[PDB]
Order: sequence, then C-alpha cells, then structure tokens
Amino acid sequence: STGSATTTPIDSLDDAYITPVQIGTPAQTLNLDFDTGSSDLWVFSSETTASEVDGQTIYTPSKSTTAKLLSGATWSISYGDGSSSSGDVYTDTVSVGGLTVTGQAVESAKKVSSSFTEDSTIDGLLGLAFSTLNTVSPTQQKTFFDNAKASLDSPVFTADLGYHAPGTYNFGFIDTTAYTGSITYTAVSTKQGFWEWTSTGYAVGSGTFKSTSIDGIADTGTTLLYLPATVVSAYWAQVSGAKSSSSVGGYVFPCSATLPSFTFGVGSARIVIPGDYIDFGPISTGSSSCFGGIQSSAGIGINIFGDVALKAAFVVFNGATTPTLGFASK
Repeated sequence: STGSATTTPIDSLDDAYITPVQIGTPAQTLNLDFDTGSSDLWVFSSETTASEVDGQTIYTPSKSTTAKLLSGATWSISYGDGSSSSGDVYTDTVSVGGLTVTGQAVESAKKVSSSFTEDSTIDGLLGLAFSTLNTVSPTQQKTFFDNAKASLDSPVFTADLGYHAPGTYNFGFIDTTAYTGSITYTAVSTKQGFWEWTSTGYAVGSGTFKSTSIDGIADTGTTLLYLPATVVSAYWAQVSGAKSSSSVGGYVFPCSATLPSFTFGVGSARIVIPGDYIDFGPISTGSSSCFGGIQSSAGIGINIFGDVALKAAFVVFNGATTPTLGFASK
C-alpha cells in the first residue's frame, strides 16, 4: 500500500504545516501537524476541556463506530517549545492520503496548553519519530508509520514541504518526479528516539564550505533551524544590523535586509536554503525588526533541522531495519 497527502502551511510564515487525517467511521477529518520529532498521535476531542478549545475541529469517539476506549491508558507529553497536552486513549481507524491503519492509538486530549488552544488551525499532532518516544502508559503505543510499515510497498515516508506553498507527505514510495538530481542517504541514530543524523558542514551565502560534523534531528514539527551558536553567529554576521536579542528571544535583523542563503551538508551533497526562507517577518506588527529563521540551539540540548531546512529538500525517512535519512534538492 501507499498514501499521499498534501500538507499546507498554517499561515503566511510557514510556522507549521497541517495535513488532513481521517479518523473513525464515518470519517472525521482533522488537520494534524505531522511531527517527525515526536511519537504521539493526539487530537482535540469531545473530551477536551471546553475553555481550552478555540476553533479547532474535534474528534468525537462516541460518533465513531470503530472507536474503542483503550482501557486504563493515559498520555501526557511536553514539547521542546514548552507546550503540552494530556488525556486518555482510543483505538480507531486512521487514514492518511488513502493509506489506512486499523487499531491506531488516537490519543484524546483532556487538557492542552495555551499555545495549542490559541492555534485554531492545528487539530492535533501526528508523530512520526520512533515509537520508543510514545508517551502512552502503561502500554506504549506505536506510531501511525510503525503500524502501517509492514503493509507499505517500501518502509519509508517522505516529507516535501513547500516554501509559502503546499507540499506533500508520501508513505510507502519515493516519488522520483519530486526532486532533482540524486537522493543522498545518511546514517541515522535512533538512540534518542529521533531521526538523528550528522550533517557534514555548512556554508553562508557564497562563502566557502566549512567541513564540520553537526549532529541534529530532522524535525518537521519544529519551525526553525537550530544550530550551534558558532554556526549561527557566522550566518548572522553576514547580515548588516543583525543581533541576538534576549528580549525578543533570538536573532533579529533589519527587515530591509537581503538575507544570504545557508547551505548544509549531507554527505558529499549540499542542500541550499534560500535567504528568503530564513525571513520570519516583523517581530511585532509594524516593526522594522524581523525575526530570523536560523537560531542558536544552545540551551535546547540538541540541534534541530526544522522546517526552514527541510523545506529546502525532498526528505526520505527510511524506516528499514537500519533506518536512514535521504536528502535531495528540488
């Protein structure tokens, strides 16, 4: 089997991408944030504290003939950005882009943090990291991808995020028309439960490439590119007037600037992030200070190849027995 679904930016900055997901019978379609940095499929639901729902589409398990309470199971997750959610668990039929999993753990939110409430466009998350991170207790549950894997034509999914435009998540096949040149594959460590890999270096604009190992995770659920302070300092030093602002919470730059590109290494290959991808616009409405798309990972504890980086590539998440990551230009 295969599946193919379009993923759509939630706003004009590409702060996140939502992908429609069919849950239950008859289908209830929710727009979920596919997150290769976590491993819980959770949704706003009929059980979510009413004051914490503000415009989201909810899953109502009582209206699904295939929903079954997973008795005794609870979940609770905290994300890197400080947001969180928790609740109980149903199993139900879940389909993405024509690909159907029966018996998928659908984690029903009883509580969500303010960040989620305030984002009316995201109805929940669909985790695509390794199932070892799944938070369901006392019986850990598998991700959608893990459940689908054996049925897939090939044990892969691909992320093809657009810049200020829709893109595609595919399951079970590699669309050879969706990228240019060749796909370069690189080793993955699953030791932390992430799609963790090592970039071979970077360049700033038309500058020379610096060969240096940068360990990080391919994380579709993170907006920006978070890299070591050295790397990030080198990037923003090429933008006149750019500075790190503790009050704002990262590097800002004059909105009048033309940003340089940023290149990262994948083996001997190179992925170029155009400067425009690194512009996240005014820090506040009407401000001439703009927020940068490359930020320091210092204090996160891990480097994160988030959407800023991933949307510059066609990315293969290879879930074979020995997982790997593939990157191509497009």
